[PDB]
This record gives sequence, structure tokens and C-alpha cells, in this order.
Amino acid sequence: SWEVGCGAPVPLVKCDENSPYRTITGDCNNRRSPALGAANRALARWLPAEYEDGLALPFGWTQRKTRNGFRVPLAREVSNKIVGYLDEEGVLDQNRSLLFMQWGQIVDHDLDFAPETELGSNEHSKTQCEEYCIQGDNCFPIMFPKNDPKLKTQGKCMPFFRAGFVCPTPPYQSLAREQINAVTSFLDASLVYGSEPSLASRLRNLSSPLGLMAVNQEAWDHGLAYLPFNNKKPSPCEFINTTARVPCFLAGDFRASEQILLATAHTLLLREHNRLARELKKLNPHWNGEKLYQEARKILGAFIQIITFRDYLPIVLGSEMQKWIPPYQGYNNSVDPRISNVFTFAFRFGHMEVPSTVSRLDENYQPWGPEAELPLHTLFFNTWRIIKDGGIDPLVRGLLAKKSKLMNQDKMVTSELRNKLFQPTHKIHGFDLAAINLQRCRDHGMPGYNSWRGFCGLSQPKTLKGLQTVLKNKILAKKLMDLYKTPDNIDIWIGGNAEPMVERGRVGPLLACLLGRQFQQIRDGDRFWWENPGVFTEKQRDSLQKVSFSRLICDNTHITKVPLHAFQANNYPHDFVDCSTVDKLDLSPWASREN
Ligand code: HEM
Ligand SMILES: *[C@@H]1O[C@H](CO)[C@@H](O[C@@H]2O[C@H](CO)[C@@H](O[C@H]3O[C@H](CO)[C@@H](O)[C@H](O)[C@@H]3O)[C@H](O)[C@H]2NC(C)=O)[C@H](O)[C@H]1NC(C)=O
Ligand SMILES: *[C@@H]1O[C@H](CO)[C@@H](O[C@@H]2O[C@H](CO)[C@@H](O)[C@H](O)[C@H]2NC(C)=O)[C@H](O)[C@H]1NC(C)=O
Ligand SMILES: *[C@@H]1O[C@H](CO)[C@@H](O)[C@H](O)[C@H]1NC(C)=O
Ligand SMILES: *[C@@H]1O[C@H](CO)[C@@H](O)[C@H](O)[C@H]1NC(C)=O
Ligand SMILES: CC(=O)Nc1ccc(O)cc1
Ligand SMILES: [Ca+2]
Repeated sequence: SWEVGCGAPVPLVKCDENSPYRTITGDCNNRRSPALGAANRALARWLPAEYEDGLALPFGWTQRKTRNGFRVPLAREVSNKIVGYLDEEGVLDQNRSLLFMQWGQIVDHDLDFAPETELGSNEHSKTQCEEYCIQGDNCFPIMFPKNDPKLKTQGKCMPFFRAGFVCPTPPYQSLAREQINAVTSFLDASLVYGSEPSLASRLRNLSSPLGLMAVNQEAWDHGLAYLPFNNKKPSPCEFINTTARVPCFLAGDFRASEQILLATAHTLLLREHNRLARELKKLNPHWNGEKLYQEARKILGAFIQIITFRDYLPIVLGSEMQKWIPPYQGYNNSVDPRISNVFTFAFRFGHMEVPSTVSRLDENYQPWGPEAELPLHTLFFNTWRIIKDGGIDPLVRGLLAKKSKLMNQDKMVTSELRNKLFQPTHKIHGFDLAAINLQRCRDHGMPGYNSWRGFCGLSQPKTLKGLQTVLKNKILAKKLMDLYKTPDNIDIWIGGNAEPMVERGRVGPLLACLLGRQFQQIRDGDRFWWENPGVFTEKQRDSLQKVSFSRLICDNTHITKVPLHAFQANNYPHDFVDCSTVDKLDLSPWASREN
């Protein structure tokens, strides 16, 4: 029982032992088990998968088959009855900058990516799912319910294609289906450098011995760099404006261009790497290219790790931070550093923090131009608003001065995402991220809400009155019972996000526990954790201790007025200071005298 491993996908396993740098694929991090945490391997299962047929079919596939004796409600109905809301007033988080939401997506894209299966190169089946809404194989359409407005203007469904899974790609059946994580489980800046050697290399500027990352040769941000373009067709960034004809960017991670602020954040990171390669050159003229690239890579990965664990997680978890992530004790080679399947859903809480508009601010932090504020849906895969309309400085100001959307039980996901999401190769700004999250949760064979409450050592409500007490909300509990007919069937994504927020944090107790464990594990289980003895020098470590997101902005834009604490709500000019009164990153301890 339980033979140890299917392993047709990741075959090659060769580990240079001495190495001072992480591999791109994440392999060799764990010396006892070298493939743990590498990209392109199955997501970890913290609990056995739950499928309608116990093997691969998701719940909601066969009409007559129930879950625990009940039909599961359509993803879109749960979306319409619980997730939507009209009034965008008073929905803003008075105490989290918009940078808060953005950093979450960034970290998230470093950690996991379960892309759709691909049997659609020169195919009809791409359209057979779009055109006629016929379920079968990897096509698992999100049907609209009886009273849905999209029925009137969009057809019968919203297309959806099941997520990639390991050994095969169309058929297989003996063990439960396990989805693939295409990025490294380590918080290693794989989103800047890539998780594949093919991409990692392409991203590099291999024309000179400076260990720099390739930059855009066709457009400049007033002297500063832009991410190179991804010359590939069909490009969705060109699709949203065929006049501007501006391609999507090429980053270590596929999704970089999905929305303009992520693209922005990716730009800052790329610049910081290069800035780091240049200062290291000055101090170490002898270091070759590779060394420069790697030493810069290594520094940027630490940066991402510090900001995430010192600044970000404490304000996501609040009071629960300590219960799950106690002070670092060092590298424990016994810990599973893989990202769990459920984490990829639990981290989607960030979806309720996305606001309906985005702004561009000038040097006085006032409306940049006559259309400074734009609706969120006009920015999906929009790279021209950056290239042909002000570079990233105006947007980075918005990220600092604007607020994230506070999650709210009566106002969960803004319609910009819930009704107007754009998906590549599909042609309308008419998709629903909430519905997709739900369908996806079933596609991954996720256990119900209570299995996870049980997993986290929390009560498992079984009645209306039961759920009200946990959700601390009668009306929401009723709507959920009416739809699910048992809390045992509530999809973990929505059940987890419906819980009230723990003191000082921005997620409920279930999620705090799920997020808490995962982050504790990617930290304790990482051999290259920045604070782990032997990775950096004692002196380099005191220099790193000084990074701030503020500093990153000062060093990589033309902004000189920034707050001290980037993730909290900050107003200009009061909460802002001059970049000069801000700790820089002293790179002296990287100088290497050996003569
Ligand atoms: C405007 C901002 C955002 C947009 C437009 C967006 C859109 C999307 C879309 C289209 C997907 C894939 C759906 C699927 O195929 O299952 C996705 C997935 C996801 N999002 Fe977002 N998202 C945004 C922000 C965020 C934020 C702020 C966070 C975290 C705090 C986040 C966390 C995730 C996670 C974990 C996934 C699952 C990734 C995987 O496949 O492993 N997202 N998002
Ligand atoms: C698609 O992208 C087009 C290319 O940028 C964009 O057109 C550009 O955007 C506006 C639209 O008129 C113009 O900017 C405005 O502001 C400047 C201030 O300097 C003034 O010249 C005018 O008031 C002007 O309207 C750009 O001039 C314009 N450029 C071109 C070549 O058309 C479109 O608006 C975008 N279309 C969509 C559907 O997104
Ligand atoms: C790779 O780096 C090289 C060397 O820095 C780049 O070539 C230079 O680009 C500058 C602009 O910064 C131009 O003035 C010169 O043509 C080059 N200068 C030097 C000193 O070499 C090149 O653009 C980079 N290539 C890519 C694809 O990013
Ligand atoms: C805002 O959040 C921060 C934590 O990021 C905390 O120090 C503070 O108590 C909050 N401020 C207000 C005014 O609510
Ligand atoms: C190392 O990890 C294992 C599994 O998580 C745990 O049982 C053990 O207590 C850990 N030891 C230390 C010193 O962290
Ligand atoms: C680019 C793309 O495939 N879409 C996309 C997927 C996930 C996500 O979090 C943001 C965007
Ligand atoms: Ca990673």
C-alpha cells in the first residue's frame, strides 16, 4: 500500500553537492530528498483528495452524484448570491495600503502555479468548450444558473479547463489525481528569474559579463528599465488595444502582465537585480558574469523573504502569527517545504482585497492627468498604459497612497473581477474570478470546509445555528446553508474567507492556520533561507536587516517621497519622508579580498 512515487515527469536528478546557490528549478535544496520543493512536481496533499469518483472526477461533474447526500451548487450561483455586491463606498481598508494587496499576489506567484492542461496546440477543443459549452475530458464549463444576467448577453456558460496533472496529460487511473505546481515552493524570487533553465537563461543578458537581466531595448522609463517584451502570438496585451499594439512583458513568471500593478511590481524587482549587479561589479571587478548574476539573485531572494516574513505576514496573521510562525530556529531538513494544494486556494483570500479602481499620481501625490483613476477591468493585460502613458512611477505612487479593499462579508469580490475578468484567448471582459476559484477547488479534489476545520483543530458546525455562531453572521450562514445544505459541502475557498478576521490580521482562524503552517514550512524547510546559519556571512546579515520596501522604491524609481511603513495606510505629505532619511542596503560586506 502506497508505493513510493510516480516519476515520469521529473526524471533527471543530478546534484552538485558543494553549490552556494539555489538551482533555478529548486532541485537539490533538500539533500536527503532532492526533488522536494522543485517546480513541475505534484502539489503536496495535506489530506487525501476528495473526488466524486474518488479518483479524478470533480464534485459537480455528474448531475445524479451527490456529495454527502446533496447536490453541490453551481459555482456561479454561489458567486452571485454571496460574493457579489454593488456599492463600492466604504469598502476600503483604512489601514492597509494598496501595496498590501499587491505584495500578496507577488509572493503568491513565487510560491505556486497550477496551469491548465495543454492538449490545445492547433486544436478545436479550445473552441468546442467555448462555443458549445459541452463538458468532457478537460473541458469543465461553469454553467450559468436560471436567473443570471450573463445568460442574456454571454451564452450558457463560462469556459473552464481542468488544471495540469503529473504522469500523463489526457488519461490515467489507479491513484488519485494530483495537480502540478509549475514554480518552486521556495520563496526564492522564481518570479523574477524563472523556474525553468530555458526561461532563466532567456531572461539573462548574456551579451556582456555583467550578470545583468535583459531589459527592454525598445522602450525606456525615462532612463530606467522596463521588462523585455514577450514576442509570442497571440498576445493578450496587444488584444486589449490593437492600436497601441503593446505586447505583454517577459518575466520569471508567466502571469506578470495580468494586471498593471503586478507588472509594475515585477518591474521594480527586475531593476533592483540589475542595480545590484552594478554595485557588486564596482566592489568586485574580478567576479565573472555568473557570479554577479547569482550573487545578485541571492540578495534579491533574501529581500523578498525579509519583506514577506517581517512586514507582510504579521499583518495578514496578526495575533495568530506567533501560534504558527515562532522565531526562526534554523534549517530543519525534516520539514516538507512543498506548497500544499489547499494553500493555493487558501491564498486566494487576497482576491477580496482588490479594489475596483487604480490611480496614477503626480510628484505631489495628486491626480496625474485627467483620467488618473481607471476601473480595474481596463487594466487586465494592459502594458500600454505603462508604456504609452507615464511609466511606473505614477502607479507606484498609487500603490503607496491608495488603500486595498477590506474584505467584508456582505461585499466580498468587486465586480471588476467577479463580472469583468479578462482571460487570454477568450475575447470578453466578462469572466468571474469567484466562480473560477470555486470550480478550481473542485477540480483539485479539495475536501469540504469542515474537513479543514477539523484539520486545524477547530469546531465543525453541522447546523444553521452552528454556522451562524462560527461565521458570526446569520444571513450569510443562511445563504450558505440554502446553497450547500450542509457545512460539510461548503467549498474551502468561500468557507474560509467567510470567517471573521482574527484580531490584528486580515483572515479568519481557518485560513490563519492554513497560511500559518505553509509559511512556517517553506521557511523551516529551506536550506537557503537567508537567516539560516552559513548562507550569508554574519556581517551581510546585518546589512540585509535594513531593507525596506520604501528603500526598494527609492533605489528603483524617481520617487523621493515615501512612507516608512509601506504596507499600512499612508497619506501625503504627512506620513511621507525623504528617501535620504531611509536605510540603504550597505553592500560593503560583499567585497571579497583574497590577496
Ligand atoms: C487584481 C489582482 C488579481 C487578479 C486580476 C487575479 C487573478 C487571478 C486569476 C485569473 C487566477 C487563476 C484562476 C484559476 O485558473 O484557478 C488567480 C489565481 C490566484 N490568485 Fe489571483 N488575482 C489577483 C490577485 C491576487 C492576490 C492579491 C492574491 C494573494 C494575496 C492572489 C492569489 C492567488 C492565488 C494563490 C491563485 C492560485 C495560483 C495557482 O494556480 O497556484 N491573487 N488570480
Ligand atoms: C489604445 O491606445 C492608444 C495609443 O496610446 C490610445 O490612444 C492614445 O490615448 C489617448 C486617446 O485619445 C490620447 O491621449 C490624450 O492625451 C493627450 C495629452 O498629451 C492629448 O494629445 C489628447 O488629449 C489625447 O486624446 C493619445 O493621443 C492617443 N494616441 C493615439 C495615437 O491615438 C487609445 O485611447 C487606446 N484605446 C483603447 C480602446 O484603449
Ligand atoms: C546587455 O547589457 C549590455 C551592456 O550593458 C547592453 O548594451 C549597452 O546598452 C547601453 C544602454 O545602457 C548602450 O549605450 C550600449 O549599446 C551598450 N553599452 C555598453 C556599455 O555595453 C545591452 O543593451 C544589454 N542587452 C540586453 C538584451 O538587455
Ligand atoms: C493599522 O495596522 C497596523 C499594523 O499594520 C497597526 O500598527 C495599527 O494598530 C493599525 N492602525 C490603525 C489606525 O488602525
Ligand atoms: C524538525 O521537524 C520535525 C517535523 O516537522 C519535527 O518533528 C521536529 O520537532 C523538528 N525539530 C526541530 C529542532 O525543529
Ligand atoms: C496571466 C494569466 O495566465 N492569468 C493569470 C493567472 C493567475 C493570476 O494570479 C493572474 C493572472
Ligand atoms: Ca518560488
